[PDB]
Amino acid sequence: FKPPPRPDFGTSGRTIKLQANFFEMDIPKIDIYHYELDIKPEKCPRRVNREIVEHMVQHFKTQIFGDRKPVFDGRKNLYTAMPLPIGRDKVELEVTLRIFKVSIKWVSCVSLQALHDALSGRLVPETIQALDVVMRHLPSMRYPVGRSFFTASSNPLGGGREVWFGFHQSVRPSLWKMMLNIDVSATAFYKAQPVIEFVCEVLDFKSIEQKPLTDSQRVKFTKEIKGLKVEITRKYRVCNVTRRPASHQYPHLPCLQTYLPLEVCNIVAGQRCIKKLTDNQTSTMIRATARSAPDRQEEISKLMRSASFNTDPYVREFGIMVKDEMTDVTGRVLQPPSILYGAIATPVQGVWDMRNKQFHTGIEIKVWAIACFAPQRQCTEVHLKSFTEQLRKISRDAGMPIQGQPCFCKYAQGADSVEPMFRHLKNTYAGLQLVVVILPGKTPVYAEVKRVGDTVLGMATQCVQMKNVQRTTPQTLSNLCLKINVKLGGVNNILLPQGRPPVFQQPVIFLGADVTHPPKPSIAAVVGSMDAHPNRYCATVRVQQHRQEIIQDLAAMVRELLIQFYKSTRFKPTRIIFYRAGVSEGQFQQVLHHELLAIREACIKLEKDYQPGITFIVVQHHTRLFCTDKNERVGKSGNIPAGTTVDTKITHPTEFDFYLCSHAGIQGTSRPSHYHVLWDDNRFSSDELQILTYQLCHTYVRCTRSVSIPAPAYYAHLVAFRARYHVDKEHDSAEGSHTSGQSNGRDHQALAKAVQVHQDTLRTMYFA
RNA sequence: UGGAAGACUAGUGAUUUUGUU
RNA sequence: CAACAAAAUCACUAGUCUUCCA
Ligand SMILES: [Mg+2]
Repeated sequence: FKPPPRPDFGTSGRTIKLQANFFEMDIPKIDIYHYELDIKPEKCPRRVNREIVEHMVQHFKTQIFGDRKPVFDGRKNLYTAMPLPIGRDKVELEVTLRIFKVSIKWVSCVSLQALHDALSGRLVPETIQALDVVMRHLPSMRYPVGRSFFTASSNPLGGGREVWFGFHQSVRPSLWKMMLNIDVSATAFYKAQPVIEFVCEVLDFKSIEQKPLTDSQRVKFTKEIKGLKVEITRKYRVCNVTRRPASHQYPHLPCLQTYLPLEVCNIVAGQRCIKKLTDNQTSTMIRATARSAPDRQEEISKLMRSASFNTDPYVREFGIMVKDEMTDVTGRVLQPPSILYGAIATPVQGVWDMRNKQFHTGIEIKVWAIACFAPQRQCTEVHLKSFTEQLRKISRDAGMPIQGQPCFCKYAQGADSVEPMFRHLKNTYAGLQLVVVILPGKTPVYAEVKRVGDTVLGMATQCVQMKNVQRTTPQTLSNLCLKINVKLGGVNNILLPQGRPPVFQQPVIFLGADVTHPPKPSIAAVVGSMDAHPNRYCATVRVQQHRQEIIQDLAAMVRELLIQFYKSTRFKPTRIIFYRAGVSEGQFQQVLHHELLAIREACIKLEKDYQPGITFIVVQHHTRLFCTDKNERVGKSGNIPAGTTVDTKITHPTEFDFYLCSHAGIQGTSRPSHYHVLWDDNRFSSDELQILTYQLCHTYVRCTRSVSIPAPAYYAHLVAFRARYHVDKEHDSAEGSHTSGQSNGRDHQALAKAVQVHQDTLRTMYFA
């Protein structure tokens, strides 16, 4: 039903001063008059319409507009701080800049007093849209493309191109009052200048002084220059650039198309590079624009102050004022869970290592095989011997002792060759635990391998690149053994028992789920814990409707996971925690209605009188956050430290939600995960639930580092990814076609039974 | 397919306005 | 008050490039 109110703002963790790129407000309570306008010819651009409106205000200033500074959305909506005399008869005018006709009609008055009332009641709308239209009308003229301010910055990229900068804007509500926000997002420009400069810089001869050019020198300038307007050093447009020079079509060089020389013509300035560029030009701007988090905060702080909207009367007509400094917040660092190995590790900065640490319950690998598909000359038997030696060494060091040589090794080619050999393997060796596979590149047979590995034969198929075999390193094989161990039913590590909050002091199951869509089936996966720590997650998966977000068959999946938990522990979980990734903000009211009830239904199916406490959470932008203290800047990227939580001055004013930056920022500016708590029967405090959501980011087995979202969610994502790798035989066959519309039901049932993982594989974390 | 993460291109959904019902 | 089409914003999802990790 209704999502719960915020129980409290929390107290646990460190204290850090933090800065969000939002901006404070003044928001006067005046009523802005809003009118509707019709402009002919309607096909003209919005910027041309705004220019026509300005020209009409200037031309008809005597009796119609006066000194007013109206703001126009571009097509229909116009706004003013004072009423116009046009109310409410037919008003039409003409403008000549190239001749246009316009009309004006008054609409209504958007009251900011209603905005103030909604800010402290009526739990807020025409008001926000009108404010968004008003707040960036004039600056958008400085950008026709875009609706944001620009700076007239110079920086030659290549082939006659340059870079000019500008930042995009937004306005969102928050506690007390609204908040404007700015984020730097720039573009690129094709250079405009005299054609002599094009011959010098772009053609790049020995000097200005040449001849009918070859392909490369021509394409350096002739191909790039197409698309720009030109004038006399007479407005014209470039429609073609000919390989044949002006003499055959400095006329002896390649010319532009009517034709123009290269000595008395200047390209028109102010034209942004509209066209999408070649692959080589994608990194030409990153050569001079690769920047980190401080090189976004500093740039925003410089440019917003350089704009200085408060100083100009032309935007102070409405009286709206925005503070220069960006928003200040207080953040808290959640403590990390100590990870216990069969050795206690602290996830320091969201990273820990397997140095002198072994798995909690290792698996003794006795009978194991290798199925190589790389070329024999490129991957010889000595390479396989070296890979075997390093794999055995790393597995021995990790508490998963691989014993002796592999019992089987054969070279093979073709995708269909995996199925017989593996069958023969399980026919010729009993107790075959591990089945290593070697594949070069993105070959399709990998999918076939997993289609033999998990679905039908039930063997722990592990795959590795040819380059990794040729270039084995300790880290690669360590991370590979980390998933080989859980593929064989082992347990890598467990959360420390005493370091967990009271939610863990009773039997509890931590469900998680995710859904992935095609680039036909939409795969929804649900994972559930199987022990009290937990580390071992059983997985269920269902193909469902195209692009559907709702997990249609969640009740049966939760029933299966609860049955497995009861059989594994002979106890019923008194609490249920259900994470849910992949949900859009517009669907929460539906999701909270549906999936929660289904979970309850599963409990009703497990036992008549069974009633645990369910917690329903959803995990998810432009809401960048940066440090304020110089000492708190971490690493090369300078991102906020891992585990920081923010739940004040930028989040929802009433509902329970919080931003959490669980993962460390390798590059750029990290996007914190926004956890919106949609339901809480257990009535967790902010501290306990935030600590739980942060600690479940460290039960992830595929690597020893903190992940962005909790392990129950990304495990469902991995299960869906593996199920995608698991049966579309229309593409596999030479041809595929049938009566679509009903036969896709047959394909759906086929996918359902194909993704039904084998029993030997069902009881272990194959999805690693 | 050793693992994690942030820049561009494209699909689904929620909302304000406009046109139709 | 709801659906379809257009503009804008927002959130997810997918692809192409790109950075780091013993
Ligand atoms: Mg996902």
